[PDB]
Amino acid sequence: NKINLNKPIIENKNNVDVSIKRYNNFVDIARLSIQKHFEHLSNDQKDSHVNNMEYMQKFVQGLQENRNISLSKYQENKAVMDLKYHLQKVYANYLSQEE
Ligand SMILES: CCCCCCCCCCCCCCCCCCCC(=O)O[C@H](COC(=O)CCCCCCCCCCCCCC)COP(=O)(O)OCCN
Repeated sequence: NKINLNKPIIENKNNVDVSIKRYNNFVDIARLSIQKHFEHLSNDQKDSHVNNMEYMQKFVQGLQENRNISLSKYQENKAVMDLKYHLQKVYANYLSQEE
């Protein structure tokens, strides 16, 4: 139940959405999961990852396989955007910690 950042990114070819309830709950889980990964990163790493798109994609893709849920392409891109917003806030809190 861990994620491998060494797997390359694959095109999501599913165009059948999961329900909003499943999508939101998934995003909740993806949020905390990448938060824990990001918080364990070193200082210089969290600087290069906060806005790293490929990093969030690899996370959304891994999490889909592991949780055996298949988002649609559109849902996967929306989930990545969401993880971005979340990471920015995690990072904000970390920076003010450091202060
Ligand atoms: C496609 C685009 C989609 C984008 C969607 C946007 C949707 C908005 C996002 C949902 C809104 C929730 C946002 C909460 C703020 C997040 C920023 C804090 C994240 C964070 O790192 O806090 C960790 C704990 O989490 C926490 O529990 C702290 C959270 C702070 C909550 C802020 C208080 C607000 C009051 C709540 C009212 C409810 C509002 C009703 C909607 C602390 O880090 P750590 O504990 O892991 O460890 C390190 C400590 N040493």
